[PDB]
Amino acid sequence: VNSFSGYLKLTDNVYIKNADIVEEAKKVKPTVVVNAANVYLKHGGGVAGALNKATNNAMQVESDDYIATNGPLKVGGSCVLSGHNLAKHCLHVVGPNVNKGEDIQLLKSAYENFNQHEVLLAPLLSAGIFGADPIHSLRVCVDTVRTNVYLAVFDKNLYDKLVSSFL
Ligand SMILES: O=C(O)Cc1ccc(CNC(=O)c2ccnc3ccsc23)cc1
Repeated sequence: VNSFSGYLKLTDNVYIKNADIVEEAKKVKPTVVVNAANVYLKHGGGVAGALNKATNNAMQVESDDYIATNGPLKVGGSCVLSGHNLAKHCLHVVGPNVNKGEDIQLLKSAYENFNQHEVLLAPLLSAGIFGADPIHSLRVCVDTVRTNVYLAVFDKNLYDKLVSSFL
């Protein structure tokens, strides 16, 4: 038993809710919240900008030190950093950005990072401003992630569409 509430169960291990991932993280304080990161960990907008804003920019300060030491992530890759006031840890995962021409097949590689964590609160990778089809992203999630994932979908209209079209 865990503390996530109000989720619809899609499969053995995937759950979904219409929620703002920032407020969901603030209440649950999960072990892992996933950020929709880019390779530079520049958290300017979308999920990343909202998560970073909720940390009062501490996420960005930590991220800048990470990049200065390690260089950029790979598309499809990830790193574990602090969750600040939102979670124990933040798993920064880089899905392909269709608005940058990145290969959508890298979406499966991105979701594989979730398997290193037993339970996660996460957004749909490559959705929103990353320009992928959220329905495809949900399918890849279900077919790739084997650990327990609680998906937060900010847009109520989108949430209803993902549920109604789920196979
Ligand atoms: O919700 C988030 O977590 C981030 C986010 C993703 C997408 C949109 C735009 N809406 C849609 O793409 C959309 C809305 C309703 N039906 C469909 C069907 C195929 S796409 C689609 C806004 C926010």
